[PDB]
Amino acid sequence: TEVDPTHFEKRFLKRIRDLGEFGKVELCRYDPEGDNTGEQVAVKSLKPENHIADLKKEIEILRNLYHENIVKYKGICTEDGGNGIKLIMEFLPSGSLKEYLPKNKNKINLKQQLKYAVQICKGMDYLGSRQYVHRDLAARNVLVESEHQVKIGDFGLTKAIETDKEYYTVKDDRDSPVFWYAPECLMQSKFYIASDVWSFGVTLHELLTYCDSDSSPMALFLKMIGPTHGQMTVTRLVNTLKEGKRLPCPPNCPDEVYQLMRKCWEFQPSNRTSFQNLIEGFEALLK
Ligand SMILES: CS(=O)(=O)NCc1nc2cnc3[nH]ccc3c2n1[C@@H]1C[C@H]2CC[C@@H]1C2
Repeated sequence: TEVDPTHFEKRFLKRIRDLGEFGKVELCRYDPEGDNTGEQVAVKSLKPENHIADLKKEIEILRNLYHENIVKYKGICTEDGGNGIKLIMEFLPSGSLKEYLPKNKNKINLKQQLKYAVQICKGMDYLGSRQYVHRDLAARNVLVESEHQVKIGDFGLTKAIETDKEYYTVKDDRDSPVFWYAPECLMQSKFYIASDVWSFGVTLHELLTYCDSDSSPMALFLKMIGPTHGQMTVTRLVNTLKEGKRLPCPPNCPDEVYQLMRKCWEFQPSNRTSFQNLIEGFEALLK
């Protein structure tokens, strides 16, 4: 009778709090000894409110990503009856950039922010080179490993780009993070690697504003276009982008950093900078 270190029994999984939420992520303590000494893990499960194939594809994607800036897969939790699966990941106590940055503003300077930018680009470049589109790159999905290290922590919308194709055609777009989305995603429901570059520029803007809610891309775009357009919000967002309007320069952000951000926001995907170029650009500012 052999031992699988990637197999977690649901009986020993004890919920502590919600980390995020068709899917939900919870902080759990895996306690097979039942004495509260067990390890804390992040557990992704389906909400009953079936998307089992989607979660299984996410698990298979994450199980085969090995990068310092990508959250670690720990294992799976399956029930003997064959009904359902849970994704088990490592837990990062500092949380995402959304929680970490407002709390550590005095500790985190521009140099450390640019190092996080490089790490996000590296994790994203590794993902892209493996023919994947992330589709949900935002600061809330960037986890803090330590003051010196960040990791992409959620892959719920990650899709494989088919061979001999430049993009993924989006069908389900109801819960799209529209304020992080490139015009081709909003207008044609097409997802390219360059669309993840656009989303990175938006995430870079959040990082430079220390994830303050009043300076969020949603709060800023709604001030630009109007906050009471309801079902017309996306069209008014697309027109604004078609006009060449973009998010403004963060306070105390030097122009050279802002210019790299603007290269992520070129209207045409082909005219946008790559993650390789972004990495080179930030590295040139760090030395
Ligand atoms: C509100 S909070 O809970 O303060 N911080 C959020 C958080 N913190 C996380 C810590 N470790 C994690 N391991 C895997 C995910 C994960 C964490 N998450 C979330 C679950 C996934 C969707 C948003 C991120 C990633």
